Amino acid sequence: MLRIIDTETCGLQGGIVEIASVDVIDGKIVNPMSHLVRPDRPISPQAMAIHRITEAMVADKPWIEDVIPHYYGSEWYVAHNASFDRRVLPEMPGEWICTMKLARRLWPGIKYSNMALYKTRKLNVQTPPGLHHHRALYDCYITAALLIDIMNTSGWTAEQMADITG
Amino acid sequence: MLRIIDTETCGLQGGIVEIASVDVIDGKIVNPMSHLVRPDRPISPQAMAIHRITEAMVADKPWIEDVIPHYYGSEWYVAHNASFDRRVLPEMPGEWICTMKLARRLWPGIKYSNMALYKTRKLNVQTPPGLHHHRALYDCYITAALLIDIMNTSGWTAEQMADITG
DNA sequence: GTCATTGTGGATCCGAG
DNA sequence: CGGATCCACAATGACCT
Ligand code: NA
Ligand code: NA
Ligand code: NA
Ligand code: NA
Repeated sequence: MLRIIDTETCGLQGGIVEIASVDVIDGKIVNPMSHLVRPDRPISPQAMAIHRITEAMVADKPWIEDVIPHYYGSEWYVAHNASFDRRVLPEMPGEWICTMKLARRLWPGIKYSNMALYKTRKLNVQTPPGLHHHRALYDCYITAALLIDIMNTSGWTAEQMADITG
Repeated sequence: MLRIIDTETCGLQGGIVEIASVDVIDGKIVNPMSHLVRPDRPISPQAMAIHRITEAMVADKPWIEDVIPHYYGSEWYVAHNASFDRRVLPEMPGEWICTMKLARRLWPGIKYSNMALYKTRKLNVQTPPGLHHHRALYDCYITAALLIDIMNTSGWTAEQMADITG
């Protein structure tokens, strides 16, 4: 089981306004989870233009510390550019896999943003209702679909993928 | 017809103690020739350990200029590291070909001494008894074998081989 | 001195919100 | 920011006796 994680933030230095995950088990996506989160700092307008989470949407929400333990319980955490989520999140109990590194290694010279990959790989995942690109749970479904594609294409195991991730 | 030339010397600066040649015609080695030569300087102990030619062996022999015209009569002069032989010999009336440059171009990262190439390429020619490796005529057979093998592998013409050489 | 191989500083572009 | 990826180069060595 691989747990795909995504985090929307106040900006590139961090502060968490949303987190979400799905699990990939036997080529299927299951066990969706998301929380809006009260950040440790103001949301920047540049970040707010991307994820469209306003201060009022998160004003009364739990802190990241309060919410992060619900995401414990996996050996493998997967993120698109996992470097980023690993930095901005509290320490996680597992090992990280980066689908960005994987994509670049599997298709040399491919464009390697999350949505560019999804578009070029012609993926089709059923996304959850009432969300959009750059809402955490939505992007989890994109990245999970990407990870499933990577695994079928390559035949890489969780271990090989962690090794490639470095 | 290509003429393989080898020289034994007093050391890396020159001084000629032996010269030898064979011709390669239609993939056959013919017309062996060799002269012991009186050098224009002392034979270094380092050189003597390689070729085993002594002062007493060369004391009454002709100078290199006396002997060198016997090796006229070819359009092509082949040597392994031809730069060396060209530097230490008087001027020759043809174009030079280096089997060492050719081998490195053909088989990069291979060890590229005369006898390493001969071994790695699994070559076998009739060699002349009475001599040993590092006598001039002996090493001529080794180099001629290498040349023939370079020619079959590569399909390069004499002119092309001379162009690669410089 | 040539040349395949090894190494490096630097410039540049990239992902993540 | 934390990385890749080229790129313009220098250094290494073998090679020849
Ligand atoms: Na993300
Ligand atoms: Na996202
Ligand atoms: Na020689
Ligand atoms: Na020799």
